[PDB]
Amino acid sequence: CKGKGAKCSRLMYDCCTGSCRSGKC
Repeated sequence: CKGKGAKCSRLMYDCCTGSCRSGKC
């Protein structure tokens, strides 16, 4: 997954807790 402050994506809620903010977990 991705930690809160990771380069997430709008189409990828890769963060462990769906923390993704359209690109920032």
